[PDB]
Order: sequence, then C-alpha cells, then structure tokens
Amino acid sequence: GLMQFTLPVRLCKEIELFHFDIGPFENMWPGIFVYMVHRSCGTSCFELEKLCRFIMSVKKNYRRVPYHNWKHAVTVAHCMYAILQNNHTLFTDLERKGLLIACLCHDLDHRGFSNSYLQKFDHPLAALYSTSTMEQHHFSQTVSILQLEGHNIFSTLSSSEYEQVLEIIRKAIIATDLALYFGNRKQLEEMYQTGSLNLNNQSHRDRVIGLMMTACDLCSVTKLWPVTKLTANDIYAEFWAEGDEMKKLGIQPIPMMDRDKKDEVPQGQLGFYNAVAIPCYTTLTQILPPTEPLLKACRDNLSQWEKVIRGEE
Ligand SMILES: COc1ccc2[nH]c(=O)c3c(C)nc(-c4ccccc4Cl)n3c2n1
Ligand SMILES: [Mg+2]
Ligand SMILES: [Zn+2]
Repeated sequence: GLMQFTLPVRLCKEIELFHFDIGPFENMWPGIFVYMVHRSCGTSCFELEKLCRFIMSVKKNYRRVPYHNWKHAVTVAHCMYAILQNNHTLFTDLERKGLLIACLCHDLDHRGFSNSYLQKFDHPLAALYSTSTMEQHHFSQTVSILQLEGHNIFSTLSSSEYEQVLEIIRKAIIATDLALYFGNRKQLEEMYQTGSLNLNNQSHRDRVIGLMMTACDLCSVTKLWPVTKLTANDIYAEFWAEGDEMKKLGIQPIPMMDRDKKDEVPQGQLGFYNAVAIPCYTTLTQILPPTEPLLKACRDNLSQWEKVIRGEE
C-alpha cells in the first residue's frame, strides 16, 4: 500500500503542465501512467500488481505504427490527467478511474488507417461495426484485456459501479470518433450559450466527457512548437501510407494524404486547427475554464503553421 511511484524532479514538476512531453524513454511510460493514476485517483484505486499486468497487456496490443501507438496512448492519458487535476471537484471517483483507462485504451490495436479506408477496403471490422468502426474495436479489445486472468483492475467495485465504469469507458472511447465530435460540440455550444448546460444531467456529463476525450486525443496540437511539428511528421506518415493504399484500390486520395502533394500539408494543418482544434479547445475552455492553457497553446501553434506557409520557416 505504502509503495509510491516518484519521478525525477524535472518530470515531477512538468508532468503537472498540459504541454508535458513523456519523452523518448519507452520503459518510463508505464511508471508515468501509474504515477498519474495514484495522484488522480489514489494509491488504493487499483491493485498495483493487476494494474501493471493490465498496462503491459495494453502496451503489447498497440502496434508499431508511426502515430497511433503506445506513445499516443500515454500522451492522451496524460492530457486527461492534467484536465482532471485542474478540475479536482467536478468529477466522481468512478469517472477519474474510467477516464484514465479509456485514454490509455482508446486506440488499441490501431493499424494506422481511417474508418473510411476500412469501409473502402471492405475490411471484416467494417461489416461487424458499420459506424465508429475502429472505435467499437478499441472498446472490444479493452473489454478483452480486462477479462484476461489477473487483469481485472475493477474487480473490487460493486456490480453496479463496475457496469457504470465500463459504460463511462465505452462512451469515452466511442467519443474519440471525430465524425461524432462536430455534432457533440455544436450541442455543447448551444447548451452553454442558452445557459441550459447542467453538469448534474447525465446526458450533459456524457457530452462534456466526450469533448474532453476529443481534446485529449488532439493534444499533440497543444505542445511546444518543436514537439507539435515533429509529431505532425508521424501523423502525415500514416496519412501517406493510407493514401498509397487508396491508390492501390484505384482511388485518388485527397492531397493531404498524397505523398506527391506534401506542399499542401501546412494548409491542411491550418484547416484542421480552424475546423477542428480551435473550436474544440474554445468550447472546452467555456465549460472547463482551467483548460485555457490548451486553447492558448493551440492558438500559438496555429500561428506557427501560418509562419510555415508565409515561408518564414
Ligand atoms: C482526421 O483528419 C486529420 C487531419 C489532420 C490532422 N492533423 C493533426 O494535427 C491531428 C492530430 C493531432 N490528431 C488527428 C487525428 C484526429 C482524429 C483521428 C485521426 C487523427 Cl490523425 N489529426 C489530424 N486529423
Ligand atoms: Mg482513435
Ligand atoms: Zn487517438
């Protein structure tokens, strides 16, 4: 019980900031995650032995893809940790437990391809799950790992606490489908502006957790410019692979995904900041005022990508 994870001093202090980068040392990532669980949730939330076996099974079911990998999983968890820590009193015990595990598991067994490519390939997962295809698969893999022997970190919840937390995790992971983000955010925008937003209404809580998930998942856009720029190479490495596979199906890919049209990246990042990221972190800052540094970092990086187009870098 009295066995704490501690971090070196620089990490101990920077982990508390939204723009923290987990660094290049893979073998420190499990311990950074447990560190985050203990401070967010408590040293009692999970049996450490179970939690470690769960984390190491989660890690093994992430593939070696340029972006949708174990490092993404941990990075997305860390954003959720910073959000929860700056909003201490707004979330229940079950929610903090659930949300850190959903972030860690939200892209399980990702092959680095969109739902659109699965549907055009005619992949078996597309006939199994017509909408949010990869995300119904990420939730399925999560449930599978929980049911391996000695991996059930929720075993000490009541039956009904257990069902609540798997329902928090399923909605949180489904919410990472960006096709669902647009409508969810518009709805939240309307409820905020007409002041009908009500955090004691479950349906409203679900929508706010959804937006937090989108915000955590996109958090590469909120890092210090050098991190955000180097991450965008991994992002585009996956898009260009997908574009290559589209061309093999006789389908010309959008220029963003076409590895002959790299010039069109900066403007494809601007479109993504203006159409997706800025509005996301704006609505989030309106409902959760302490997440304001995410919107500021995102505005800073939008401005860095504008500079890239203007030829200044
Ligand atoms: C889904 O289309 C895009 C387009 C550009 C980006 N650029 C980014 O910076 C980015 C980041 C940080 N995360 C995603 C993203 C979001 C949802 C699903 C897949 C990805 Cl790659 N994207 C992008 N996703
Ligand atoms: Mg995903
Ligand atoms: Zn993700």
